Amino acid sequence: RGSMEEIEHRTVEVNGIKMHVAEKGEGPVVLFLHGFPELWYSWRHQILALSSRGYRAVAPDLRGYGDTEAPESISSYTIMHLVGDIVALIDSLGVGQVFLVAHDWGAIVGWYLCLFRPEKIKAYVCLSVPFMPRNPKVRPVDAMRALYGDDYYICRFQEPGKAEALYGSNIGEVIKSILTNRRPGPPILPKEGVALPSGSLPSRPLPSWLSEEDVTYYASKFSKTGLTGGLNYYRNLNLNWELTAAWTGAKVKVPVKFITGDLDVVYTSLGIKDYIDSGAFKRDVPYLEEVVVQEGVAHFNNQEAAEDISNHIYEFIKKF
Amino acid sequence: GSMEEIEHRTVEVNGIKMHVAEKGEGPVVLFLHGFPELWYSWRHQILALSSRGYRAVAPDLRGYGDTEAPESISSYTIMHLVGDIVALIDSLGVGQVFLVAHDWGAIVGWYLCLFRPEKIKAYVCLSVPFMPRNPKVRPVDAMRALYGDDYYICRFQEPGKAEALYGNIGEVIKSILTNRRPGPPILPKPLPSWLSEEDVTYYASKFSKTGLTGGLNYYRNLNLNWELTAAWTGAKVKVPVKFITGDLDVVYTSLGIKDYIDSGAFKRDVPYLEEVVVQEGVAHFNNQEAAEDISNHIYEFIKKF
Repeated sequence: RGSMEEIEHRTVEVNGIKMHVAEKGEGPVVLFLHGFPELWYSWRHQILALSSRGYRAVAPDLRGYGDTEAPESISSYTIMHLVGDIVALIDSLGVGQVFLVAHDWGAIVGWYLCLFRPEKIKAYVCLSVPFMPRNPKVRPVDAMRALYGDDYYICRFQEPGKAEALYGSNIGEVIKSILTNRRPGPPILPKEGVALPSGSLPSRPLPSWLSEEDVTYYASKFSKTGLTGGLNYYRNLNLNWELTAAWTGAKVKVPVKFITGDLDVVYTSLGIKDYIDSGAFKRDVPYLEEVVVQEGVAHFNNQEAAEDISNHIYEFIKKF
Repeated sequence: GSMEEIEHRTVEVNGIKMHVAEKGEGPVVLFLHGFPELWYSWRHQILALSSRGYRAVAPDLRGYGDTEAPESISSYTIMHLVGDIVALIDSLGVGQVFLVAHDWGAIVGWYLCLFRPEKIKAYVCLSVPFMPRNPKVRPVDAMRALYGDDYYICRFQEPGKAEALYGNIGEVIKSILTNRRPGPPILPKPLPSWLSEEDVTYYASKFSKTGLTGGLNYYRNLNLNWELTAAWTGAKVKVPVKFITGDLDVVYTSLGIKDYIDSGAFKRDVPYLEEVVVQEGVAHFNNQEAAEDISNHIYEFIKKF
């Protein structure tokens, strides 16, 4: 395959914001949507690999991240804004459809993209976060609070400023510890006013899949932006719930290949594995192919199991 | 076949209590009224369609009549409104419905068709055609630029102001319902054959209870709706549609609308649009003013399905 230097970088105005797009290759578009707290850069291995197989790999920094515009208001980060961006981006590519690959928050954008404009998506490779049907009886954050308590990370992510302070008080080290984390189960912070267990321990050494140059690149971007843009996605969960009422009991009709590590925080959170194995996932996503569970892999599977992920993507999309 | 034979009930949909009026048995024909109307605006179609073997269902929309009116302006975005109607359809226990709508109800209807087309067999749309999202400019910003600050929708924006202005609510409704003036309704600052004082009194009784705030709140979300519906820029409606308008309708006579229809642009965005029906000498409230013809127009279309 190629080098990082052969990847093209550019800016496009989409849905009223300037978006950074990285891309390489010619052929059918494969569009990659990163998660939190990541960047287009999280897809580096897949960009090289898929372009080498005759596809046009496209990976933007999402709204609020990296070199993409970060609107000042929290309310500009609802699911409607996010999918709007990606729809505008797809239309800017001059193609009728794309193959879609996404991870974490990017996969949530990807699910609603598949619901809102399915004709734009030929097939979807979804990493980490499966479809989550809307629960009209309770708001999502409320439910998390009732199930995991006030210290569940997403609950603590809600108040403006706090999670930012909790982390940054060295963004390189903060990104590194987030990326190298392998603790399964729901992330439950200590009570407010108590130190994160992290700060008492030395920074853990890098795993094989993540280099210092990688950590340096991540840090260069987040040193400028901070985490606010990314955190604002979580801050719109309850509003998103109001805004998506029309998709209660909706089904995704795009073909999907779902892939997760078995140590993924998401997979090992209450309900998710049961949701998958009970057949509920398949009910909601009738053209879901056989689910892939990656032995001994944690949350950041596009990076940790980069080669296997590039392979799984190609083997799926070449079918269409 | 008698107003009193029409069933009334309350159903919990999308977190609000919704008053629902219905008659007949058979395939559902769901009716969505506009501003400043009620379930009552479909009275003649309800009787007519039930008399033809369909189950006619007509709610008061969010903010109207006997339906709950949430207090927060932000509870009236297009996402809430379609949310309500999707939940309503789900509560009926049938798979698909025939949809008929008018004015703001037609706008709800259009986005319903975009959001959940699988729930709509066919759509009979009155007065308001599909409007493709304009990414260059927000809708109220565009109205102010085109028509200035006294354009009615611009005046509706500031909370309380229109309410105070319209503050005898039945006379107010009477003047809106009988209006036939042409062109951009700009604000300052006898009854037609088809409308009776009886009808006026019903409307006046409900709006004396509710006020106009609920319905005006739909307009106060036009700009936010625009921000929230960017994912549907260039989207196409995949439901069969019959569009019907009176030729004196302010929408039909407004800038670019007749062109949108005649150029074939409407047909481009709604590829299964049938023959547009233009009713001569009919103004905005074509469901009431041409009750019989509208009823027959609905019957003849939905029987094809």
